[PDB]
Amino acid sequence: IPLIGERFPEMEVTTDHGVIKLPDHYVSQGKWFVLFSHPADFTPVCTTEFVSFARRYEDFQRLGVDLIGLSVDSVFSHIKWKEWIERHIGVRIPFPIIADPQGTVARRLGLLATHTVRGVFIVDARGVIRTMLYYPMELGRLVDEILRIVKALKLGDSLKRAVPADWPNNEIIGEGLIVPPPTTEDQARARMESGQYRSLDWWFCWDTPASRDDVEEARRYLRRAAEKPAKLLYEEA
Amino acid sequence: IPLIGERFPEMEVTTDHGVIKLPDHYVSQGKWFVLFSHPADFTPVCTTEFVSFARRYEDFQRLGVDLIGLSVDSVFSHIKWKEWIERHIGVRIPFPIIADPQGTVARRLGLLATHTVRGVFIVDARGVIRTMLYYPMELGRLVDEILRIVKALKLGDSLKRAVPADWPNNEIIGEGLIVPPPTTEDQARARMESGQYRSLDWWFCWDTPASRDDVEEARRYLRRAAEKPAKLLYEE
Amino acid sequence: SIPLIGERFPEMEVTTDHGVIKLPDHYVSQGKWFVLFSHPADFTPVCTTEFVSFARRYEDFQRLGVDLIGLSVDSVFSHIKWKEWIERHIGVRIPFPIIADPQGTVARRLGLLSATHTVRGVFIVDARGVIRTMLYYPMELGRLVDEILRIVKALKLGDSLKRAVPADWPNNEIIGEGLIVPPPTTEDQARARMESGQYRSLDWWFCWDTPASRDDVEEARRYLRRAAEKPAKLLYEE
Amino acid sequence: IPLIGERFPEMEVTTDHGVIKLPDHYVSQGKWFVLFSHPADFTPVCTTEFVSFARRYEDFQRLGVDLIGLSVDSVFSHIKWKEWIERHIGVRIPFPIIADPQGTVARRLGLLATHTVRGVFIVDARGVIRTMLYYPMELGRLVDEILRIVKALKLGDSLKRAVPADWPNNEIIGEGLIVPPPTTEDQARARMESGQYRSLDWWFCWDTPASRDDVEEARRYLRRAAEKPAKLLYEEA
Amino acid sequence: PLIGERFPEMEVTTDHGVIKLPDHYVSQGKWFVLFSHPADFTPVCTTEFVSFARRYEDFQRLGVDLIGLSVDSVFSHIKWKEWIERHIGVRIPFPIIADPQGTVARRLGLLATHTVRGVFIVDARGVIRTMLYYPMELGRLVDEILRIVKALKLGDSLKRAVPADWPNNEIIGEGLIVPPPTTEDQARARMESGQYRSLDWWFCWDTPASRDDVEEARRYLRRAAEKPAKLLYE
Amino acid sequence: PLIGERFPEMEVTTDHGVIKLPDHYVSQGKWFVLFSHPADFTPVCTTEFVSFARRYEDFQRLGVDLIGLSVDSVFSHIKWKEWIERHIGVRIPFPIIADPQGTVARRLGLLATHTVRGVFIVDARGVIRTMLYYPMELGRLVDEILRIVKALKLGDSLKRAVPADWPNNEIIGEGLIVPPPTTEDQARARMESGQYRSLDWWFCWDTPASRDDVEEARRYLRRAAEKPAKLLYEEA
Amino acid sequence: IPLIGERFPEMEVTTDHGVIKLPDHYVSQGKWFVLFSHPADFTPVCTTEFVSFARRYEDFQRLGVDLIGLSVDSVFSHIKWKEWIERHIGVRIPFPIIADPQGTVARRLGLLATHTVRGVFIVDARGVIRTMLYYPMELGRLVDEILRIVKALKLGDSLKRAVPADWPNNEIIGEGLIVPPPTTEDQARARMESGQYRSLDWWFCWDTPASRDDVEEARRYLRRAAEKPAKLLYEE
Amino acid sequence: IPLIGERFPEMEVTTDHGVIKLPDHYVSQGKWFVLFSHPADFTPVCTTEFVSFARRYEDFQRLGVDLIGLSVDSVFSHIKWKEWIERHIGVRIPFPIIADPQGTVARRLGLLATHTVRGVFIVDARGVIRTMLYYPMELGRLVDEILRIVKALKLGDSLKRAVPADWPNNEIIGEGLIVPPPTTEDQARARMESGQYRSLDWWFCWDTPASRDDVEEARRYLRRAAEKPAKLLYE
Repeated sequence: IPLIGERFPEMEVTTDHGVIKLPDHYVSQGKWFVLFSHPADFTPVCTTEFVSFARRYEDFQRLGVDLIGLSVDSVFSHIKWKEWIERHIGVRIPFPIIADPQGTVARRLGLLATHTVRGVFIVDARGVIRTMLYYPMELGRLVDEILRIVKALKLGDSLKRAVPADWPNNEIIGEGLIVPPPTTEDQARARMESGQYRSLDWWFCWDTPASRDDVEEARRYLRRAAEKPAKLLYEEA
Repeated sequence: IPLIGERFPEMEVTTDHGVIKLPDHYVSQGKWFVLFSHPADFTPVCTTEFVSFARRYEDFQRLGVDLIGLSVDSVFSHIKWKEWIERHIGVRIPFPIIADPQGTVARRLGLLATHTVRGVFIVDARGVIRTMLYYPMELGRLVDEILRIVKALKLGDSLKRAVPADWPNNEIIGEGLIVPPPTTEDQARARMESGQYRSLDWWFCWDTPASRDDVEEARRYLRRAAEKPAKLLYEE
Repeated sequence: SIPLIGERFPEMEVTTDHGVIKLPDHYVSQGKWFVLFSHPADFTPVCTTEFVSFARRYEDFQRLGVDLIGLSVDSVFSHIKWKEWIERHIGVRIPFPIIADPQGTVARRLGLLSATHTVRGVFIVDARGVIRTMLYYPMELGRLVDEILRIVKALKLGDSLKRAVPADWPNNEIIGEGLIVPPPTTEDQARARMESGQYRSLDWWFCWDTPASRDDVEEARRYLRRAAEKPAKLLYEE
Repeated sequence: IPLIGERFPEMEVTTDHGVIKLPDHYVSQGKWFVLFSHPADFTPVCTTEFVSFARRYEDFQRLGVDLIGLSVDSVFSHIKWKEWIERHIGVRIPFPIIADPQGTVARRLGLLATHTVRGVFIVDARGVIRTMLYYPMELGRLVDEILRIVKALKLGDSLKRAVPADWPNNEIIGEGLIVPPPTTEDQARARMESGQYRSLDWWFCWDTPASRDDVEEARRYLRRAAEKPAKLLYEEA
Repeated sequence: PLIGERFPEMEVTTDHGVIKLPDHYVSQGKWFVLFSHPADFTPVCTTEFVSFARRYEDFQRLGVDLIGLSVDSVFSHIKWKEWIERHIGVRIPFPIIADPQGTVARRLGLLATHTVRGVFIVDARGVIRTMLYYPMELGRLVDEILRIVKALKLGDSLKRAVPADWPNNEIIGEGLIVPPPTTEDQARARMESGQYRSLDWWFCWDTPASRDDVEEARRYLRRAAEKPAKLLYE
Repeated sequence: PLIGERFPEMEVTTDHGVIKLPDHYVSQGKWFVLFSHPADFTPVCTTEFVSFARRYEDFQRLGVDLIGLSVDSVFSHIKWKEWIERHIGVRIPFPIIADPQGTVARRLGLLATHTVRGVFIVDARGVIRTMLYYPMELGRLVDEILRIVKALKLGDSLKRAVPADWPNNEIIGEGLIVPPPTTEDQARARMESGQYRSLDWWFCWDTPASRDDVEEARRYLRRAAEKPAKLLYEEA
Repeated sequence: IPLIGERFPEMEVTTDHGVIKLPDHYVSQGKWFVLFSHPADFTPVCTTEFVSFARRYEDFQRLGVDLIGLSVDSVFSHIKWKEWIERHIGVRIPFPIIADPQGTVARRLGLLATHTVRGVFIVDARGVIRTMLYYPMELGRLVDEILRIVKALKLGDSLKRAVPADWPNNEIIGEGLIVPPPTTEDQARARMESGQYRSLDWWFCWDTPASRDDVEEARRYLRRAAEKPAKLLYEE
Repeated sequence: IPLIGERFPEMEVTTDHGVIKLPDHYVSQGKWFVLFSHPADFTPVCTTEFVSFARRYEDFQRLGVDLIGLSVDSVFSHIKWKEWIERHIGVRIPFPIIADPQGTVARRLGLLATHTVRGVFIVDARGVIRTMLYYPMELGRLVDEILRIVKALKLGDSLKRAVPADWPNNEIIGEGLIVPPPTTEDQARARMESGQYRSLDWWFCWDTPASRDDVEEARRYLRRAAEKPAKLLYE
């Protein structure tokens, strides 16, 4: 229920790494964070998602994005779940998980049976909610799309650009990035008279200010999403 | 604000194709629908998303999914915006757009300046909200993921399975699909004794019930999302 | 719940296709009157004809110290496209701002609003920010913009001459271009006005004189003459 | 306060012609009516308006439009006021005036002080409010424009047309009348392919269905509004 | 507003100008009689206006001002007075409150407008001393209003209550009543003093009013009872 | 309660017994004058009782009953009347409402009890026709109450309004006023008829009251103006 | 409604002796008072009670107790009723009576037709209500018992003793007075070990601290109550 | 707080004789009842009152009146207190006592520390409260006056008479009883013209309708109140 563009609600949460204040803990560090929610511990979809996030941990870290889970179970159950994953899948889960018995945090976030406790909130270093994704409990997230979202948002912010559908493979403008549109007649006229940008109309101007490395990084996330793993973690268990 | 698993709010809406009742109009046809929202007409990120949906229109059709937009502007503005897209980009937008001046519909869906009018609701043929995505106005959606979502939910429904992260490329079980977990000790016991499924624990059993066609179809959506276009519409 | 004549125009910040402004302050600060005229939606035919009429009369409104501001329940982007269309297809540039009111927040504050058909009020506002006249022509009926010019002309003339203005002025059937002395409100004032012999009168409460200049009177008549005359060359043909 | 498109509020009112129910009294007769309001009796702007309306009574009658005044004073004051007008101006006022002391009717109509009791309501034969005009106490109405309004609305209703600004002298389409715009894509396309109307775009189509007589009549109201009267009634007095 | 209560503070518009009640009169040391009417150009009200106007000097003599109230505009009020002066030959000298909307009548608890008929007699402290409510179909007896104010003033200055029908009371004539004792000791001390004529300790009286005051009050009644020599309509 | 309103329905206890107002009088075709008093054994009220008693036959002749109200008990009421008969020599023939608690005074808007002084003149339909509020320090003019009831009955019977100071009005004398026209057509028809003496269409009158009824009203006023030959205190 | 041990409600009241504040008028004099209530003036049971109180006035005076009546009728009625009593029974009523028209005081005291206006309130010199008696309108009080109550309460107060049933003629302990019982175990033990009192148990200790004068005065009230009068006041 | 003339509040109560409904339990027997209240058990003034009532119990019975106590303590305590009284004073307490822990019943009767729980309610066989006495915890009741009250109320009801102050020893009319006064002028006049009654005024008429036995019984209560017991129960 908190909307995109609103500050992440101020709250003290208990995690299996300790007690922290959101969004402050991350804002303090100049870090974005992705909070992802789960109905219960020892559940199979959420376990696959934990492992996906863990395998992408360095990619998130390189981008300056921390990860934090939320599940409606106790801190003790959380730690045992993480032990199970390291033992059986052989993947250590590096990020904290919020213990939310009573569902207090889930309720504060508008996510609450606990089946609906599934929201993902992507929060910037100013503490502002930038994107929210609600995949249901029967459907695993596509974690590489979360990396593409954070990368694209960060480029947008730093370049003062909006990002087209399917970027950096947009069908109209490709890796192009959109100039936020003029909001007055004089501004629109001036933009057109400048001949500064490629343009379809005064409200649809664009350029290509992203570096080749930034474009290639975002593309790599999508390529990874489309690629079948050569070896499956079930196999070497 | 209407949550996953709740019925889509009953409402009569005016579109540039006419007046329709939601979710009834689609439910009565046995169709899913994807409703996608926009702050205003003649805006660039939204235009790019209209074009992406339009180009994938046949793929949604193939799955029995209809598409409907929502923008906080009049039906006259909606028709003009679509004419512009067809004339200047050369892509006809085939789907209806809800005319929501006053923001009544946006407000009813909890989406509401109109910057927050951005939700996507994926609604099944029983009229139930199954997934919702809220990409902000400055960030275009990844329309191929929306196809993967519908394809995976339909398969899950059909096969009585949950779908793992990143399916059909999951790093643990690949294209495997998860058996919904036991909720009693006896049920957990009997499942482990049956030897019916590959398993990591009693709560993590899986199998491979999806056809090659269905798996390759879902992976194709992702492959397309990852491919650099051979030619750009702005050039053409 | 509409604001009435004599009430101050409700305070509000609004987004126009010329930028964000505060009403009535933006105009009060400039010593200008404004005419705010409302529309159910962009790309609509009656409204387009009214925009073009206002635009044609822009110099006339300016000469009276009156600014023009439209209001339509659509976005700023839609507004700019609509104005582009009018300039391209009718060959008339629309010079005035139009408030972008998606959500209908402004229309609602003005008491003009489920469908937006009722979003049609005209508010004539003086340089103190006070609503002086309101006209509510429906969606299916275009305004007579020359009458809006007559209204503002007459109101300013009455303000400055301390006079009321008769029906059909400057062509009133009783007193012609005469203007009415605001009536006495006491017996002593009524008797003194009658004893002074200073005004043409029909009773103590109906006294009048002719203080308007020949040029002010002719300007008012000119508006009505223009309203009555068949256009020389239509814009659709030329 | 009651908006365009709404039914004129049901009310019993006392006039100097007797007690009547609105809008029923007129709806029953298949007549439109113009209700026009006044702060007080024996007031000079209102007296000029009564005389203007009376001089145009035959024009309103020909159109099937009745006239009814409203003023915040008693029925006795109303009758004495009309006597004064007939005697001193030499014009009999033929229409009823609602006696509204206490301002009960003016309040019901959102007009109410008393300076603000100045609303004009133009109401059709179905009892629906079609136009409202609010000229202040210090500014006389243009009665010929009220005639143009009723003529234009009746034509629009009968020809199923919208009426452009300044009709029948619109600067774009002259005496042309507007086809109500298409509200769907298919309707807009069908209209364009049909070649049935003159048009500048799918949403701006027009034709010339008005009779020469009807156009000439509306023009006649405007010509009269514009013309300097040949003789003043103050002189005739 | 009941007897003994201050007259509600209000600013009112009259055909003489805007004034504050009761202050306008209080500040002059004047009593006032406020009299209410449903509408202008009505016949019973017209006869009342003429009766008050003809008695104007008598109210002046007593330091009482007059003020009308009618549910009609100031313009109608002025026309109505003009008509009376022209057709009856009597000038109406007192102000009339213009009460369109009936705001003033409502304030006084008087409010169709048929009920707008209250008379309020207000003393120089601004206190409501008497109220009369004759209906629209029945003209007041204006000489009785004079008797009321004269009697109230005499009662005030002499510290006396006034018997029924004074100065022609059937028990004590022009006698005035001593306000009764409220304690046993006071009642005993009064009976022992022998100061007053009395029928019981609670009914003592004397004759403190001057001949002029008595004859003035009786004159009002004599005038009420007298058939007019000439009629104004003639 | 305002003039023109029905007298409030109530059961009251009087020193003649319990009765329902206004029904007790309505059912007899009687008007009634209810006159109120702060307390028993009070001198102004005693003078008014005697005045009313002396005029009892005049009221009875008009078909008008009398009823007092005082904030004291029925026992006190009977003792007060005994004192009046013994010491003034005048028997009080009318009932007095016993109103301890002041319940009736309160219902009538009359309430220390100094303010309990209202006179209500009520017609045979149970409607309040006139109200007079003389304060406790000022005795009423009872002959004016007779004039009021006589004039109201005449007006009712003759369908006429009554001018100020009737039957000695200074404009029209014993003339009675025709209720004025309320439409233009009616005012015109009235003036065209030439049926009435007239100053204007809204001021028409005639002389339909009998010599007897005019003489009766004039004698009430002559009596008011006349000094009694002998005073009851002198008697005594 | 105000309970024993609670302060007598603060109020200004009008009596036939003047306006006073209660309980302050008596408190400020160091006087107890007995306030006795009546439905109305000129009533027979209340008259018999006024006479009984007036006959015992000196006995109340001896104890420093003032008397004050209350009746729902005006001061004027009260003075007339008192005059009637002195004239017809030959007994002057020396005490004030509160005039309570409209029953304000009676309602404030929780007493309030007016038949229930019958409370007796015995109030001490600190303005505290010490006893309340509610004999109905149809039953006269036993005034000598009221004397016994005040005497016994004052004795109890001055001797720090409770007073047994029927004192000074109690069937267990006669003119004995009761020691307030112990409220702790140690205090109860200490009392038994001291052997200071006659006792039946630790909670029932008594002694004889009243003087012969106090005892015989209390018994005299009862003897008076039981004695047939030698002469009836009716007979002269 | 329930007023004279009002029905005794309907309630179920637990007594040391069992659970009963008031006032129905007594109404159903055609009985008046006297309910008398106490702050606590094992209290000296209340003990003295219980004993006085017990000694007078047959006098109450003969008037068709029953007795019921109320004390803020449990039934067990009630039974123990009554045992103590029989053992140490030698008087059996025959009447029920209401166990009112929590003070629900006292609170319903507007009597409620529990010092204020001292009300006496005299209730007739219609269940109507006829008299209420509020002697404080430090002052025992005069129980013979309670008998006089019931005797006089029953005579009044039966004879249609009001009872003067101090009856049957009233100083104006002695054992006379008062005719309820006229409430109209005509009735007052009729009564005086009849010459039927001894009279001081129309509102003060009386006669002597009570039997010798009833008068002597009432005077016996007052004489017993006045008389010092020849032997004390402490002795």
